Amino acid sequence: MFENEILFDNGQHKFMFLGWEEKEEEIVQTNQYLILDGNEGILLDPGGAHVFPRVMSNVAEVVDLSSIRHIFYTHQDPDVTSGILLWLSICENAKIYISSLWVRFLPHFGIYDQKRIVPISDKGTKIKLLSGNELEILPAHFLHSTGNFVLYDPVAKILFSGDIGAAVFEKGKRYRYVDDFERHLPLMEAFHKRYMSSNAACKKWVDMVSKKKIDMIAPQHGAVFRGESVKKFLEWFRNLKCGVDLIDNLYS
Amino acid sequence: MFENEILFDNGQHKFMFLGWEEKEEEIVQTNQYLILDGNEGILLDPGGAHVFPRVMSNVAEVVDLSSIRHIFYTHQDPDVTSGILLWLSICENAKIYISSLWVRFLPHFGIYDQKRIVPISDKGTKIKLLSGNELEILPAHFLHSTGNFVLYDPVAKILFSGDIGAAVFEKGKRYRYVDDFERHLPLMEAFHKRYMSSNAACKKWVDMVSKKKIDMIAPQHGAVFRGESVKKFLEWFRNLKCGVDLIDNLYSL
Ligand SMILES: [Zn+2]
Ligand SMILES: [Zn+2]
Ligand SMILES: [Zn+2]
Ligand SMILES: [Zn+2]
Repeated sequence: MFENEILFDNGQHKFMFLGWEEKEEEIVQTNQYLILDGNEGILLDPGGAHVFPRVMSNVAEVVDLSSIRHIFYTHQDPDVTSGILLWLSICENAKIYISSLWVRFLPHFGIYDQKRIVPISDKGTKIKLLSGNELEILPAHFLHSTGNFVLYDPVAKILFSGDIGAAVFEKGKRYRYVDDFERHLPLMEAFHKRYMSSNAACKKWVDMVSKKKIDMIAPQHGAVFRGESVKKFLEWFRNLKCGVDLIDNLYS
Repeated sequence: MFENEILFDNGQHKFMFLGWEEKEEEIVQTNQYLILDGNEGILLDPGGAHVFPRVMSNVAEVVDLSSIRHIFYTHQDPDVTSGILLWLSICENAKIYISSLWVRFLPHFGIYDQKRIVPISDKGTKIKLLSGNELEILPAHFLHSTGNFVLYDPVAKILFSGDIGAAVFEKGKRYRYVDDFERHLPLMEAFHKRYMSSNAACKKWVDMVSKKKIDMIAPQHGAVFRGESVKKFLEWFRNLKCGVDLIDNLYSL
């Protein structure tokens, strides 16, 4: 498997889980997403330079690249942003949304028209689509990056969670969707305990995002949460001891 | 005139503050450092792709590029790592040291020989140099990056502090050294309160590095701390409320 897959479709609006490399390579596994709304496209963490040819081809078989009007970057990491020059070049109509904390860091990649970058203030923002639909950019700071956002699609009822919900797959055992949360949890525990900053940051985020109607959680790594695994993930994450909570394993 | 400057020199060992661009651009300002020990060089956060030509020429005017044996990356951010492919190609004998948290993230920049990367475990490590001198890689996690290190040079008594100690200069008002700490603090406060993760991490880090003899703190952004400003910085940082301490101000009520 691992072709482009449709997470949500109501005719006017689609949320797509883009395809994967067919064979495991020596690189951290990543997920990219495409939202289509009328005639305009939105890319979610379309990713690094090395995967760019593959992701670009996944996108191009679904939509003309000139119809990508918005590109959302959750944070600054290489698995998210390092293809930025390539995306700016091939998607001539795309605006890029990233935390204000990182807008002056992206020019380190190379030269581009910096007016195509929209800073996101800490408390979040909304992307206004031409059809009148909206995408909500919600704060998710320190999970893990100090400047970090998630994106909630209120039409699809899908939360794109970035690094939150990541899973590290066992060799040869990748899978796209979470059914049994308890058998999935072993793939998530180490990543979250080490990368996420503290229970205070996790609890704050869960309290905020739980106000939304979330049918699926789509992370930037690992497998997409469906069904009851959504609420079970939010419950587990809210109580997680992580990061500086466990500081005695990180210092001295 | 922001040319290469020597922070420490004892003949056998030098610690250099590489030069700056003459014209300011719309980009976060960065510092690069070069350690020379005998005939081998160590680069500290040599930086992104856009600044690579300038940093490379600053290094090449001081030492052979084939003498760079070690390149240290404090963390993953683009102002630190996005020149990795260029540095790997022009410093053919260099190994790259970075947190194990990022070792599998770096291949997203592009293809390179992954045997050239040395993972740094969370507790840190030492670079053993051919002379018998050492450089100490010390943990600095969550200040700001979750996988983040500083480097202490016990010969020079210089702490390369990464993003810790960063200052955001007012445009056209760059300067290389901290004289008056209380007059430098306005350039540092916003960055530290927002990017650094919590006082718990800051206090742990200050307690740890304060056991070392630190004459100068050299940050990856801003100005180098000398004299009493080093001590004032450490005490200020140890008590700083930052990051998730202020998380209720980063979310709407
Ligand atoms: Zn990340
Ligand atoms: Zn990621
Ligand atoms: Zn940084
Ligand atoms: Zn930096």
